[PDB]
Amino acid sequence: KLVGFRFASYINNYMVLQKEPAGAVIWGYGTSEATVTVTLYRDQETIMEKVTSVKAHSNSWMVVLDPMKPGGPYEVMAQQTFGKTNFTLRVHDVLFGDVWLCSGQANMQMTVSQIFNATRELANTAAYQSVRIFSVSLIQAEQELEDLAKVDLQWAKPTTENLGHGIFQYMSAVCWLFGRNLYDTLQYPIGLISSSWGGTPIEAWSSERSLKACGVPTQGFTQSNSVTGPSNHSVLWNAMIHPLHNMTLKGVIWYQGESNMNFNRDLYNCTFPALIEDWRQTFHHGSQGQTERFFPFGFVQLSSYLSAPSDDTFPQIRWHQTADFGYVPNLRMPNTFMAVAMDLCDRKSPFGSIHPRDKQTVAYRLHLGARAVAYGEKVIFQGPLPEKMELLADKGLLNLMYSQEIQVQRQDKIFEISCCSDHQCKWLPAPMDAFSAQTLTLSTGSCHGTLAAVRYAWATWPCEYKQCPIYHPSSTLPAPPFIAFMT
Ligand SMILES: *[C@@H]1O[C@H](CO)[C@@H](O[C@@H]2O[C@H](CO)[C@@H](O)[C@H](O)[C@H]2NC(C)=O)[C@H](O)[C@H]1NC(C)=O
Ligand SMILES: *[C@@H]1O[C@H](CO)[C@@H](O[C@@H]2O[C@H](CO)[C@@H](O)[C@H](O)[C@H]2NC(C)=O)[C@H](O)[C@H]1NC(C)=O
Ligand SMILES: *[C@@H]1O[C@H](CO)[C@@H](O)[C@H](O)[C@H]1NC(C)=O
Ligand SMILES: *[C@@H]1O[C@H](CO)[C@@H](O)[C@H](O)[C@H]1NC(C)=O
Repeated sequence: KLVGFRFASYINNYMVLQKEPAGAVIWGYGTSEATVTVTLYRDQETIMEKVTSVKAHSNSWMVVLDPMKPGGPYEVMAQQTFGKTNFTLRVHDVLFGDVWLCSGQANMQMTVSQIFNATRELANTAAYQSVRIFSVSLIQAEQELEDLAKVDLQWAKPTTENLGHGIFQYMSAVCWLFGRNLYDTLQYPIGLISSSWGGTPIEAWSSERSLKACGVPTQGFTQSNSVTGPSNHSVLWNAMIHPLHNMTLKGVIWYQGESNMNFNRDLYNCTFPALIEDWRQTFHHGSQGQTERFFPFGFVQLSSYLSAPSDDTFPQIRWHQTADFGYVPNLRMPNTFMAVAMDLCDRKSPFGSIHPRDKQTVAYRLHLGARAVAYGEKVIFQGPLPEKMELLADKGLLNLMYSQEIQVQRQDKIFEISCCSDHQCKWLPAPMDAFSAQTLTLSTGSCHGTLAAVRYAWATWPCEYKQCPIYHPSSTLPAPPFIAFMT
């Protein structure tokens, strides 16, 4: 921070810069009015050169490289010329590829040394040396920071030691496994930046713009059993996300929401879509338009934990994570994709059931959505959801017609119906009565009243591991939870 001429903190040896059609932003600090020349080299050969100057009343400089085909290695040099003085900066083993930012709370923070099969996962790096990794230090700030205050893991080739460095240290398992899966598909460099902090609500990760857009109340005394990390508005946006916003990138994956179970829960269907839109706007502008204005944003629908049976804050958050549609992308969440995780539970996790150890399936399901939404591939990435319902009240039956094929295991409490009688509505279990390839028939005979709604898997812990009642027969994806109201 005392060195006058330097790169921004996202720039280092071994990094990945965003590939074509975007141009990669390179920025740093230097002496006011100095000229800065940025050169991309392949050893001694000049690939491209960009020239700029440090603005007269600020001490930063920025260039945008021409778009690059993925691959490498390259070296980036920056030279500051100021009068008769010459200072140079150099980073090597630079690759061009897709840069993904991974963020959220503790289930993004959980590292490869904490997951199932860790020994073998930590050893599987030789084929993935072009999946480069980076982890942001846990820092909060009361104002937006221009540059990261601290980096835990600077850009690196993956090794046993840095993938599994410590419990909730680095490297994020969901992030790593997502990138590894993407590398299998894309076969060009992937950069992974993890920026997460356990026990944090979405308000900490939101700029003031998205909070204002949602009418979020002014902060009071926020800390509780479920909010254990920084909870002041925007303090993690300020320090751990905003400093990256000028860096060109491909997309974001996100795993957060547990700490909103009792913190502006009823606003999460606003604050999460608003965060996505605000990060998009801010990163698009910061990167001089190079990051896509609607860059793909993927997220994990909350998994389960062993809660009180009556607690339905997690089901509410899961619904709000989809802006109350049940699926993404949707009208309020364009170019988003979701991994369902409620069936990826872990009764015996040494980190608590709130921190389940199967991150492999989470990253697999995320990478399906990325392939479809971020890369345009015709790959199934959504689980079966009803597209219409037919109530046969005289027969005591409710037909659910699904838009995909279903594989169904008998489970007479996973569906519930809202039965309104005697001036009250109660949720009653709805047994499964009959099955066809895309139609499930529920029995409603226990409802001696009017049927107002139906819901599925509306519980904090709806099933045992990979034993939810409804899956697609071959995509491996579970039916997502939902609620649907009768006309
Ligand atoms: C444990 O981790 C290892 C390493 O990732 C897995 O073995 C790899 O499995 C993939 C399939 O996902 C193969 O494509 C690779 O060739 C394997 N690599 C190595 C080095 O063996 C193994 O499948 C994992 N097992 C469990 C139960 O998670
Ligand atoms: C990172 O992006 C921000 C925008 O989000 C840049 O700030 C803008 O800079 C332009 C050009 O100097 C000004 O006209 C705008 O008023 C600035 N906007 C804001 C909101 O500050 C910022 O300069 C970028 N960082 C670097 C190093 O260039
Ligand atoms: C959060 O803001 C409150 C109220 O302004 C203040 O007491 C404190 O400085 C902040 N907390 C932390 C941990 O920074
Ligand atoms: C968010 O959910 C709450 C609680 O169900 C509801 O009252 C509100 O209308 C929802 N808002 C949006 C924008 O979906």
